[PDB]
Amino acid sequence: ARPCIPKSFGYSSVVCVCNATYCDSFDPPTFPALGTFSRYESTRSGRRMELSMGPIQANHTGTGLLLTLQPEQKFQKVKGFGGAMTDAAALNILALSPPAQNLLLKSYFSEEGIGYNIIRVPMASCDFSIRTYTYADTPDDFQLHNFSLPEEDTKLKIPLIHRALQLAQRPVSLLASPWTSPTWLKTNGAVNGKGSLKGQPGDIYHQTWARYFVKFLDAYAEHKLQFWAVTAENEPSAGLLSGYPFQCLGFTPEHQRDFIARDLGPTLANSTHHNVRLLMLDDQRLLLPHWAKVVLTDPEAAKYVHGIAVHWYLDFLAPAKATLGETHRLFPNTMLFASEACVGSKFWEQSVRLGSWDRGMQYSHSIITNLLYHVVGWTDWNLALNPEGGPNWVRNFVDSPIIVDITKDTFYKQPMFYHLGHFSKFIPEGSQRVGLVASQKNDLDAVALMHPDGSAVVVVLNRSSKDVPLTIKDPAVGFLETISPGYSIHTYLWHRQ
Amino acid sequence: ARPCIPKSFGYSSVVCVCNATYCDSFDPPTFPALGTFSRYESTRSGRRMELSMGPIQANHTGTGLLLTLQPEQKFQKVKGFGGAMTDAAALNILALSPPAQNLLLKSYFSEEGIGYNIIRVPMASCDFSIRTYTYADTPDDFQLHNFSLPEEDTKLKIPLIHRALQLAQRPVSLLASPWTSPTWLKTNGAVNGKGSLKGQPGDIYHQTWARYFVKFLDAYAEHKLQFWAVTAENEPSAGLLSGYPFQCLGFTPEHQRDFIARDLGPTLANSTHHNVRLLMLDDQRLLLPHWAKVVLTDPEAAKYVHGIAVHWYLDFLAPAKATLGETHRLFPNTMLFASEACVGSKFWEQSVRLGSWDRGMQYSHSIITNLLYHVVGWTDWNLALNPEGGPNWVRNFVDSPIIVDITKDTFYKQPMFYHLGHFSKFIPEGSQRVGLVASQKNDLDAVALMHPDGSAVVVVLNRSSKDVPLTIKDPAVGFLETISPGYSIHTYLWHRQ
Amino acid sequence: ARPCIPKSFGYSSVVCVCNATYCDSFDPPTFPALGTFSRYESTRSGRRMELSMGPIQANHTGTGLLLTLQPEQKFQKVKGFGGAMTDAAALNILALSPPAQNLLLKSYFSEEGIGYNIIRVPMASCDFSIRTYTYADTPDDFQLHNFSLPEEDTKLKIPLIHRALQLAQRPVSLLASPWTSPTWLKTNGAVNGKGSLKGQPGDIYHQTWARYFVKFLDAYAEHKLQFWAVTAENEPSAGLLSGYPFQCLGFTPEHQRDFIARDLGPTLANSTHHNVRLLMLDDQRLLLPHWAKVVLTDPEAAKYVHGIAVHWYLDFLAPAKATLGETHRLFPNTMLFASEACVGSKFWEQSVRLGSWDRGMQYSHSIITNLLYHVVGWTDWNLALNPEGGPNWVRNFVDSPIIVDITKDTFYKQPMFYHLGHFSKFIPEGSQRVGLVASQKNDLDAVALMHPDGSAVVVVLNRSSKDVPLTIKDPAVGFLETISPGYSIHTYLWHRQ
Amino acid sequence: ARPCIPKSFGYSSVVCVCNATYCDSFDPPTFPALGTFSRYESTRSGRRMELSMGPIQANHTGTGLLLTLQPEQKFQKVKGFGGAMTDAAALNILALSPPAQNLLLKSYFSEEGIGYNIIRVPMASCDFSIRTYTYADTPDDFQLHNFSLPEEDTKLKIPLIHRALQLAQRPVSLLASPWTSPTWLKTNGAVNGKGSLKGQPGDIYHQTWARYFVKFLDAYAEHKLQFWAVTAENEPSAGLLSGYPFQCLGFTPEHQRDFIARDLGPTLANSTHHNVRLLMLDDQRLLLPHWAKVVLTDPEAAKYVHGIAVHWYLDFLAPAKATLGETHRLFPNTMLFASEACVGSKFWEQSVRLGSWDRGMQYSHSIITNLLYHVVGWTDWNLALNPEGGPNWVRNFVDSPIIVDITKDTFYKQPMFYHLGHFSKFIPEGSQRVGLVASQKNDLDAVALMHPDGSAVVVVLNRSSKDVPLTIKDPAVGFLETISPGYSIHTYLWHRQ
Ligand SMILES: *[C@@H]1O[C@H](CO)[C@@H](O)[C@H](O)[C@H]1NC(C)=O
Ligand SMILES: *[C@@H]1O[C@H](CO)[C@@H](O)[C@H](O)[C@H]1NC(C)=O
Ligand SMILES: *[C@@H]1O[C@H](CO)[C@@H](O)[C@H](O)[C@H]1NC(C)=O
Ligand SMILES: *[C@@H]1O[C@H](CO)[C@@H](O)[C@H](O)[C@H]1NC(C)=O
Repeated sequence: ARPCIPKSFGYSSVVCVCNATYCDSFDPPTFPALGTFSRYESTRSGRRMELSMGPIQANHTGTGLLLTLQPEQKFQKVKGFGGAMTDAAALNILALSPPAQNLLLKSYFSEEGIGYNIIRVPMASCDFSIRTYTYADTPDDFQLHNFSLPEEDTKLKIPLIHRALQLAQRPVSLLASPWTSPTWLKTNGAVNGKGSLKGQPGDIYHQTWARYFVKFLDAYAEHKLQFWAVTAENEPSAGLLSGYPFQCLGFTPEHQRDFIARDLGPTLANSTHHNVRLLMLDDQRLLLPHWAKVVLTDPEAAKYVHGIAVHWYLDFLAPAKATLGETHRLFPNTMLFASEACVGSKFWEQSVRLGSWDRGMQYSHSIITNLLYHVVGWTDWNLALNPEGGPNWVRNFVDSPIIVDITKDTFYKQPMFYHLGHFSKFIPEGSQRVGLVASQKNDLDAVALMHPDGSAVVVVLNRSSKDVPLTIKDPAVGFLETISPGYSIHTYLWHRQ
Repeated sequence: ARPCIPKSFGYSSVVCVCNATYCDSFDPPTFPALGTFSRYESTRSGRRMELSMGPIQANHTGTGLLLTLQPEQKFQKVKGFGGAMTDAAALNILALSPPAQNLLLKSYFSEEGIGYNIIRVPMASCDFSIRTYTYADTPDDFQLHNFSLPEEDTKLKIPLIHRALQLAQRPVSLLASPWTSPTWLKTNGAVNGKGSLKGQPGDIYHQTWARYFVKFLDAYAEHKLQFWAVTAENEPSAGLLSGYPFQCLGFTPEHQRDFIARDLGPTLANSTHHNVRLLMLDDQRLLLPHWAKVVLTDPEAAKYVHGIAVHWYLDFLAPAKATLGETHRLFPNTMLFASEACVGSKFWEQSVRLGSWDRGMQYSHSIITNLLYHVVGWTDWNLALNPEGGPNWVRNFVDSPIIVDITKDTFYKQPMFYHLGHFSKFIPEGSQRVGLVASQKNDLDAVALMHPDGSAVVVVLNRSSKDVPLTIKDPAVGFLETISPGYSIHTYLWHRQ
Repeated sequence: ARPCIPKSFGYSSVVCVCNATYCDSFDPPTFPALGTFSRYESTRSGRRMELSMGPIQANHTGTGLLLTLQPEQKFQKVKGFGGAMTDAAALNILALSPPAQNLLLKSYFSEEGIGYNIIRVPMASCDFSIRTYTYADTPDDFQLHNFSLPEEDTKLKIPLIHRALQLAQRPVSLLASPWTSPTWLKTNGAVNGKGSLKGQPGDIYHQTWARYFVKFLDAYAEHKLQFWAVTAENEPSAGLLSGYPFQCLGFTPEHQRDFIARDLGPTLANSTHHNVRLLMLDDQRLLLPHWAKVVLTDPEAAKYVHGIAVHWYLDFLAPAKATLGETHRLFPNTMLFASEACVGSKFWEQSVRLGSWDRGMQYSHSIITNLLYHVVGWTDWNLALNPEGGPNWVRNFVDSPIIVDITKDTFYKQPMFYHLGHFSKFIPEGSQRVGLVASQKNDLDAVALMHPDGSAVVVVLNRSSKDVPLTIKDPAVGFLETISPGYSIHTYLWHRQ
Repeated sequence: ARPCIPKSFGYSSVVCVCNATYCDSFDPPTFPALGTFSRYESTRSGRRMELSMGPIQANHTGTGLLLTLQPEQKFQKVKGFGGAMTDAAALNILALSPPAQNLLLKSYFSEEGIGYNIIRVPMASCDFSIRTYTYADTPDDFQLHNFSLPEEDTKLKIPLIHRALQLAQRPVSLLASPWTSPTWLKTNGAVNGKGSLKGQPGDIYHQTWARYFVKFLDAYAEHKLQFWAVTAENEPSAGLLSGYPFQCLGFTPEHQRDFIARDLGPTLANSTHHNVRLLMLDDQRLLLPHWAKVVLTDPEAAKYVHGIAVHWYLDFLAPAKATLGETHRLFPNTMLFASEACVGSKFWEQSVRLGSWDRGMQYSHSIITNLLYHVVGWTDWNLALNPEGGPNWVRNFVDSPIIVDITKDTFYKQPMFYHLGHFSKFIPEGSQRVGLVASQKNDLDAVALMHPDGSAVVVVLNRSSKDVPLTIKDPAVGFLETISPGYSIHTYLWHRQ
């Protein structure tokens, strides 16, 4: 285990500086002895997932805030946590020297880092690309004779993905999403702008597009990568907007329904890759519950949909009950999954603010809200970006948890990285969210889950300046007496056994 | 043989549209009897290298500007003209269907095109690459047992160079230039930023860097490609600026001097590639004559140096006479060559302006000035780019004479292409610049050369809006009465006996 | 009446050009007998509030969509429509020659224009100012003896307001809103950023801030201007955001509640301006119903609150029903008013797009939705801006219905101007929204209101490209057969007896 | 004194943090006792104009670097040092609270700060404005009846200038420069773009423009401000450029000559402001000596020109002797003055790099070069900018020595501020540059001057990483034994008395 090397860039908190020979890391995980609890703490003042242990006590008196575990109120099971291997992310990582590359990948994927188990993979180019390309740019190639993976896949994304999986203990799940089809499949004949697939679901354009998903999976399988899921389209609402500046493909919910029922569903089902799941929407949660109803109340589309993917832009405000809550109500057996999140918009400030505690707080707050409304996973955007928040061919720069400084052969772990890690490190696939009731109103954000083995995990975030004394009660074991300092985040772990 | 198909994109002139089945081209060269001239004319208004013929007459009917050929005043011999096969150019060309690829290469390299006879080849990655790599990225490999060419060379660059040479009637000269060394030879262990070679001339690193040149030449020789020349480093002055964003290797003039004297010269001489020439500088002309004095005043460096390579980018900072003229005067036996003949984009303009007559004029004006100041040859930068000026892993700043639309299997030949061809097509290797005396002050840019066979060539560029009546006198033949239209460029050719 | 003189700037529609001697305008309003209707029509194709008349007859010949007036279903009464006299608007208007100023003011405020009857007036500086100032910048002046109006008020805003009121036949209501207090009343001692009032409700700082409102009203009353209403703070939620770039003053909903209960309410009540109304929130609708619940469920605050002001900017984040509808349901006797009825340029678009039909449609669509969810009035943002969307001391981000070119003594009336006028001109204060039942699902946006005198008004917006045949039934008069052209807005008016 | 409060933003050095109650400052200046020298030192490691004193010794032996004062080799006399009161500068300063504004203005203008005695004042708007305006925007107002100063002058620039002069003990010289004329005086009718004055020198457009200079001066005199000098036009070469993005007015050198001879010269001479001097050029030194020859070899223009104003963009490197030295040689009696300098540019790093030691070094290196080539004064660009390098209406952001953070009511003094102050504080108006010979080639930049009272000043900049032991010999007094630490700058002062 090595501790953070802090560096300030003049914002509210510090980054942790890594290079070819040094990066902060954890010792291997160990469970806390029965009758005791583990606490990991990060603070704006500079603590970074610092470990301590305390006793679980038999008794508690006093009128302080009490959060009581409700182990018999069981909600969703967790799919996992990760981020996106974009062209930008892969280019920045591979521009580091090999030992630094490995310390970066370890940070995210190893048990000695934060245990990511999801990687989102763009199907060809997006805004976080240095050029526009699809896998089938030969005009009118309906048989997809000229489908192929460029160097961006074979030389950047794919070798990094293999390395990530080799470092991970846990099985990693790959999720793919397209931004645009070939331009010759599109009404507007351009990668961006307003335009959808030509023709009507059922037809040659829609069939070719569905077979393009299959060719993609085939090509990745040639390189020994298999996918857990695909989305129907990244942000289908974007292709409905005039002058949309980067790669998109428009679908109304009805077009999405009919494409899935007529084309994508049957095509994937008839392929060797029929086990790959399909997620719909892959867009802002403001489009729910409407989009889910349109798609999922058609049994011919419904039978092909495993889940509903949501995005959020963190610089904007919620509210989750009406969108996430209502969708779960209507379709409780169709998982909700957060497939993309990012910060920076935003407007008076930079795309990358090195050391922003506030941006970290946005991540963990969003993650708790999502977990409180049935969401089974949360996936960050770009795994790594440069200090400008790119590259991005359209200059649509945003922040990332890891910022690579190629000229210095170094990378900075932002507070966002640790805010993410407080969840990803401590909530394996299979974990189930359970009840946690506050004895009184409070300023804390908290969530409780139980590991597949039975043990408990609680994350508590304090976005206020005031320290908050608190007790967590688990009837199986007793009381954890603790304090949540202002501008901190804690994860608590204990056996119930 | 086939005329330009014009298209406007809102700029001052048109591009010529080419695709898989059509591109503008020339008939094989054919020139008239003594007393007749051939004129090729391009105009902002849309003419593109249009041919006409007329008389050279015994009597003088013009009363305006006279330009008199003076074949007895003889200056430099021409090496030739070309452009760079960057990874970006190769990626763009290879994104066309094979028939379109061939029309693109014929446009540049055939006699039915503009007859390039020089190709500059980066040694591994530069900014116009989609990733960072070198030929020996495995560290501590001081004998370079692990030196190898990646796909960029073996799949993209080499095959296209082979195809270029097959199309050219004239022999093509290859010129190589490295941007960065393996980062384990560098002070800063990065591809970019402030950093030079580790240690000092003569040491293990400097000898390893020199051996890399030979390794490069060996590798290319295995692919049946031989080099005319190499430069000592691309823009060595860039690797001295902190945070320099592109691949670089810094050298002060004294470090270049000693590396040449102690390592590169001896190593090259000791190889089977001892015939390959060595050019120094390869940087902005503002660094002259200083850089030339530092290096060429040292006999142990100068015996290994064939010429001085210059870049045009910052030409606006330093006038030709004080730089090019003065260097020639001090070292009249060391040739000057423009190795990156790509001039500076205005800060508020896009990288690519399809159909910009201004950018074309800037090329021809700068070729004329260079010819008037002793320069023997030109390599343009990227032979082709996409409509964004890419791909470039850092940022697009520059235009290119051919722009490829990889969604429409089409490419566009810019005014730059035709301004370049007004020289490259009509000035073969071994042509000699001769005197051309203006009878009075004027605003045209003009230059005269004599082909090896004794025939004359004169280029006349009118950067003004106003038509200029013109007479050209050959004392051996008579008077050519003509008009240089506003915003035009003409190339006149004639037999002298 | 003088017709629109159209000009295109490359966007989907035209602007109307006005200058010192010419501007489009309407005849005095004149309406026909029972059995006849009047129709004003604007189209993307270029029609601008063009008038025609036709029959309402006994026989129903349409077989398509039917919209039936239901005058017995009665909803909210309208306060009115207007825009904001920012420093920027006043600077822009005052840069015209006096005859041009007058045509611009008549365009907005006369019956020969679009009949605005509301002006919102910033209390001191906001982003649309050329400098930061407040009315009491001299520190520790707790009795506000140094409170004064600068030239922005006395030379720019106030004479323009006087001229507006003199031009209007309808009584004009003034609404004031502050952005920041004097920085010495603030926790952070700055005009912007994260900061609130010092101390706690009831103290000297809070009392001084309340007194500032009264001092403002006194000052304006000295210039013979009286206010209809004030808002408690412009965008209180902005001043809780670290680094917020514009003038701001943060209030959580409880702090607003308590400031109103403890200070603002009692101070206004104790003054000679006790009749001026107080509106809460003045912020995004995503903050409702919560904000309304916090403030309005406290009788000590709620007794002082006349209505709830909303901004449209972030409307896309939260549907009308859940915010406006639910707030109405919970607090049906507290009026909803849109105090900054403005959006909100897509992140990749210019602040000003001269002739954008889309931006016009957004205004009319959002007026219609507001009217359908109980909203009683609208103030647009800046009355006029320059072509850069300025002046703004931070950053230009929004368009305006009138754009002034200060170099040509001209102003341009945008499609937004006409989409506003289709409501403002034909819905006087006291008009009541009534039912209008669609016979079948359709894509038009429509709303019916009844004038105080009992005559009918119906606005129909067609946001689609397709013509929609339409009948409108008035049970008292008969059937109006019409067509709503694609990309059109119509206002229909008729007598009902 | 109060010492610097250092803050790092991650760059090579620290900024000094000032706010309403604290700013670093000097004690009143005092003369070093005879037989002693004063030294002020700034270093990248963090020293900021730190004062020490040592002995002047009677001899010296050991052959390290010796700099010998040559007090009888006398060159130019110094006019002064200062910077630009742009709209951007003034809006930033006035957005700080009043006590912080005074500390900022003391930093620059007081003897307890760095002693600026020049302020450059734009005549109306430039790129560092938040809107475009001129003083006479009424079309075809040839009598300039509607000439007036807007708030940018009467409320921001003019009050700050008054306060600057009150703080200064040295007399301050004001310098005015226009960027554009009224658009109706211009061939292109727009504030930016390619365009010059309509008509021909002598005519009404040229006479009105000359009279505009006099009306500007009259209006400033109404406010009790007088000018030392005006320039003929900011950057005349910029208006010759198609698409130039911001305010400009093109003049060829011939046009400038003829405008001065026919219009500006006689008009100023005939006014009450005839004592105001006129500087020509006000543009990049690359335009010299050609522009000087064109203007100054015409006695009808020459009689009106007091000096030549030059600009530099410090991220570029022209040579100086060819430009400055040659112009001095041709026109030794026409002073050379540097009227604007700025850094960044450097696309790949930001406009503002808080704490950049490299950018400070660019300033001091430029000032020494200028002083070594006859230049009598050096004037920075914007006195203060925000952290983005604005406001700038065209987003042409750049760095500034003082960076205002309005949200924190604080300002940061950059290394540039100190590098400038090593000259401005210690080289009063009247100081004459004298000889200083190095005993051996070295990497130091050094310059020697004598104060009006006879005392000596020497600045030494070390841009290398290596400490350099150094002796300075003054025959009147002896030897100063010192060291120039790597990445330092020192000013040495001593009486010779
Ligand atoms: C990498 O970081 C470690 C720990 O801070 C440091 O001691 C070491 O020198 C660094 N290596 C570099 C900068 O090459
Ligand atoms: C290629 O260009 C030629 C000449 O314009 C044209 O006739 C042909 O249709 C083009 N090919 C395609 C597929 O557009
Ligand atoms: C004002 O506009 C009217 C209507 O287009 C036009 O006839 C008149 O010439 C305009 N005035 C000027 C000075 O352009
Ligand atoms: C101003 O600066 C000094 C830092 O040296 C500090 O002691 C003081 O608290 C600061 N004041 C404010 C208001 O931040």
